[PDB]
Amino acid sequence: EEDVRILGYDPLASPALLQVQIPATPTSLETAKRGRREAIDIITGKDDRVLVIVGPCSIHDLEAAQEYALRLKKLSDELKGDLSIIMRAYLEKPRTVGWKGLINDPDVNNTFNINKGLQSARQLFVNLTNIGLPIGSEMLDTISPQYLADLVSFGAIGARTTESQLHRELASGLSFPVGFKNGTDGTLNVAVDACQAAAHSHHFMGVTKHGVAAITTTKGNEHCFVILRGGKKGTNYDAKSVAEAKAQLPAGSNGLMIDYSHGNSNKDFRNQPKVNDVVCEQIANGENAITGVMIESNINEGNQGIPAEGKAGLKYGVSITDACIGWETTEDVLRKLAAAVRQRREVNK
Amino acid sequence: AEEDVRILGYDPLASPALLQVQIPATPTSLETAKRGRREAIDIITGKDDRVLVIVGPCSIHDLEAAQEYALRLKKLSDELKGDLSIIMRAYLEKPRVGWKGLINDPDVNNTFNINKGLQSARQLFVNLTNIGLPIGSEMLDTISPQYLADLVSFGAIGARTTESQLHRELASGLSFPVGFKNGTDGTLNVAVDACQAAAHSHHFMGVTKHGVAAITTTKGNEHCFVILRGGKGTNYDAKSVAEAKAQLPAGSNGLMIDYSHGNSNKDFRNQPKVNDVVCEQIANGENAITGVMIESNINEGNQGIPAEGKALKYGVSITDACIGWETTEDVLRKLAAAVRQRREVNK
Ligand SMILES: [Mn+2]
Repeated sequence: EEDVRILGYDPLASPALLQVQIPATPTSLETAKRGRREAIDIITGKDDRVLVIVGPCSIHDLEAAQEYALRLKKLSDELKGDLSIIMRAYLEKPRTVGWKGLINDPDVNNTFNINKGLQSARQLFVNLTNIGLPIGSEMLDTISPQYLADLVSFGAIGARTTESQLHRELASGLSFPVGFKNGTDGTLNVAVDACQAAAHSHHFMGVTKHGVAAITTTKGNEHCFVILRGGKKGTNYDAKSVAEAKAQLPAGSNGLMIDYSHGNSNKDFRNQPKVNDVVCEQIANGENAITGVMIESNINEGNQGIPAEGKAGLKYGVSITDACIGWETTEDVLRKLAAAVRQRREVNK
Repeated sequence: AEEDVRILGYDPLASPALLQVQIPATPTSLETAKRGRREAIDIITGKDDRVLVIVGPCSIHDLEAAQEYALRLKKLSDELKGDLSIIMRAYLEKPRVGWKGLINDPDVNNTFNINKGLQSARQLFVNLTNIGLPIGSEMLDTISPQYLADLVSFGAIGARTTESQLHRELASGLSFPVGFKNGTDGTLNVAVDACQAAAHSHHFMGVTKHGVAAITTTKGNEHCFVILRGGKGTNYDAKSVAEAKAQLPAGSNGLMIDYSHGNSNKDFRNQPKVNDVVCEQIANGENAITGVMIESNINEGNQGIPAEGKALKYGVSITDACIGWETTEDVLRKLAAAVRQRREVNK
């Protein structure tokens, strides 16, 4: 007696199969490799620029996500001297009611279609990296990465998974930098331990490119950093917290990342520009522990819901999960930030 | 196309179906597992006035010592079966800088041999359930359960994974009761939300009995309860259980109290104390307290692995500290009485 709570198994196209059906262009693969290099240099102290993971809370519209990417691309060219921008192309959010994500519900209609979900996911990632814009995503499980890893330049383990052994081992084998968010209870200890663990070699059970379960063995990831995203103990994007933080980072730690939205906003997306100001000062005055910022942005501000009128009737450019600043304001943030960096170069010059 | 740069390689892995044939479950084993699930379900849902007790080593690393313990616990289980419903602990590992647990380093010599690990794991579970003693284990990943689910009567999601979506969906499809431990920061909200989620139906990617990745769909598990194990302070006191019962939504199952970890704050000798403070609330008529987790062994304390390998002191855990057998015999006879006395207060 088992599976009594298992309604059934549906066939799942393997990674290898998907990687052929939706191939990565030479440009796409190049953009991904570049992003990883830049990201690595910045978090390890080799580059004085600031790593910026900015983009929608979650993509549900490949059309709108492509428009946004173009804009963000044209900008990244201009502020490339001070900011290395990776676009947020998260494929969901850890809901509890609400949507499931571009992979669980690609059609936004409670009609699960994982296979089509993975196709959209992969297609999307290819479309974005194809125009020369690196992308970052959240590492949900130990399988999804196999279908998209080749195109990702940055990966972030959510706040509710940083303590999870399973996600630490997963990070210890990813081919890019992985950011661990601090505990949902404001503490920074668990994220420091995640980075410690991901640095080691692990032996876990995963699936191959051919959809088969196998004993995986990782090398260890040394490009794991901490992301500050607030918590119960209050937001932590300020100098005082940044210092408490630096104080906890062990020997050989990488540069800290500060997520403007989420716990560092207190259910008010209009606080991101505020945080930017505070963080931009620390930077403008020689703070070199602050290496990257995480921004939840979009084409139009705010959030919304999934109307009774199916997907066909959803305000365009507007998130359907966490709320975010709109384009206009995003470019501001990125210009004061671009300055905070250009400045910083002197404080240390 | 840069990939697998941090992947040293993939080793072949015997599938669940394969393992289930190489190490078959006796008719007795399968019966013991089904019984335990029934009893556990009745107790946490309020249909039975007994107390569910998940007691046993912090983690098994010796199948021979684990078998001796099971015999003792079995006999005791017989004497106090009128009050307690005993489910032996069969954890393969502890919250990871030391031994990686039976599945990973089965030979206890820093070598990774997962296939032999799974064989020991499964063989063990069979040996235990084979003498009529139900077992409970921690649900590590979304694969290991496939190799052992058929023999497990109870499952617990650790404190470091209760917030993990992946483990909530996993629980929503297990064939037995799953206990969620409260956050490591003493809060009880995350565990209440885990239970909420596991109750729903989920669509995740898992592996079949044939080692293949497939889109799994769960029914939802309604036998998910909360376990109080302390945190940043403890929480087995009446003031804490009272604040807990608050947080549980209508129709929630009886809480479970862990006498160890955060509730024994840096010492195993703190379990007997926690048993009084819990036995009391039971005799005084507290009905939310449906079960307890006890970390015991054949001999007190823990230890480590010497310059020498698995020969280690006998009957002693090599991870978290345990109480001895005798202490365990008292602790359980005492918890038994508190159960009878609670039987009156309600009458
Ligand atoms: Mn978000």
